[PDB]
Amino acid sequence: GHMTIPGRFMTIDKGTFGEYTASTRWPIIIQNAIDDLSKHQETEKSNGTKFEQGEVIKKELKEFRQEIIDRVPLRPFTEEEIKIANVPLSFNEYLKKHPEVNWGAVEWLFSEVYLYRRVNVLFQRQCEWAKFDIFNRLKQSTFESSFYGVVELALRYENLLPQLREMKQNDDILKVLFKEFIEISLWGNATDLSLLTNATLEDIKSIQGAKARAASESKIVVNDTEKAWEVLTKARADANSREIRVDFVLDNSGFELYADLMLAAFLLQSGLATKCIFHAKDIPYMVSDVMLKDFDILVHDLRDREFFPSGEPSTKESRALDLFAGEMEKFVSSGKIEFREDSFWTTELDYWNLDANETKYHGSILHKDLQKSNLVIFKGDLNYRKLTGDRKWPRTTKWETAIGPLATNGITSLSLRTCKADVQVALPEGLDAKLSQEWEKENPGRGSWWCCSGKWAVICFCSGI
Ligand SMILES: [Mg+2]
Repeated sequence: GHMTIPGRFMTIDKGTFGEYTASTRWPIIIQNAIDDLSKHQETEKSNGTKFEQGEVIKKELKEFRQEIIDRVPLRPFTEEEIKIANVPLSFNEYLKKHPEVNWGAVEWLFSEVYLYRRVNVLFQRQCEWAKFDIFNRLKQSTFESSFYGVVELALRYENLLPQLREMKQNDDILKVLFKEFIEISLWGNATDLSLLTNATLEDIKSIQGAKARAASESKIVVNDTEKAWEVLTKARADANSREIRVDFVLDNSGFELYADLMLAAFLLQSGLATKCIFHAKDIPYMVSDVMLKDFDILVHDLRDREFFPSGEPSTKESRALDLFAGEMEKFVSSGKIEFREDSFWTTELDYWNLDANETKYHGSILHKDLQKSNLVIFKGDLNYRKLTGDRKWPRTTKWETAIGPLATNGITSLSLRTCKADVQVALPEGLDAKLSQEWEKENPGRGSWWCCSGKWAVICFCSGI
């Protein structure tokens, strides 16, 4: 909040995608939760404590949706709620500093995080529902529909595995693979089959492979992939220190999580990493965002021949899915892959609080540990919003400026972000004008929303020094 620090995007900022999100998408998400709760009830006993508790949650969700529609003031969490649902104290502190804010004129970042907190308090109050994930039906459904791409990537892992081992025993072929797995991780479900369909080293190196990468990369308007490459290849070559730690601050479950696992597996098998740590959400959050249990659901899905019908176990497809699931379990057992959750990730705090200054809500604890990482990969749009504080930076703002203390407090970071929100920085001169003018043609009055569409992406690096 300094003189030259821009304000955060607000639900009241006229013509922004945040304004549209709050007035239009949020009541849909809550209504979807009511409907999914109804769908779940179909599959169980129609009376008793669990049933009644769920009817009450549905009523409360209905009223909550209407509160957002009526643009009422955001109420604090009661002491009872804080204790039963383990609500961080940060929310009530925020509301004291922002008295009487209402859904119609409130910071987009805080209110969105608050939304999922209010939803979770309803579930945590109800003992038969305290661990239920109201977004899980959707998470599973979306992943189920990714069958084709899932099998293609599993086949690729299995194919590459001997060559990755030889690489580890020693390449610009390794560089091509690095770009592929980074970009597949970046695009998540949106990954075009053109990238995935090349499942052998030969196909990846081929003209077809090159064209697929060039198509992906033409949409990545800031691309610091080479800087991260630099970091991991130098650490691998460094014979003084052996540990190479890579962290993943995660976004969505399912295919995006699968691709992050695939990137981790690739780094581990090639020697570009020796330990990968995954950071997940501790409550159902932003609809699809990974929780610890979503990893185990993914591994179970991979082996589930009703879920992913890869045919008899003997098929190549079934063998490849089973191999990857087994590799995951193996890496978790040996500690090459480790999953963690933390309440910090589901507070309203932006990542300028990933700093020694943040002594109340774990920011300083996480920061001290992340300093030890060779590379912290932040996935997705929400993490990017928290890196940049979700502020109205000019769209050419230097990346180091937008991330505040993260430019200088010893965390080496890489943001992989599909652009799905108004905030956008580090663009070349003139690019925002160019993309806006093209976008404006089919989206009148909304030219600036090119970076809200998910069609463009950025890959942004900072050494933290
Ligand atoms: Mg997400």
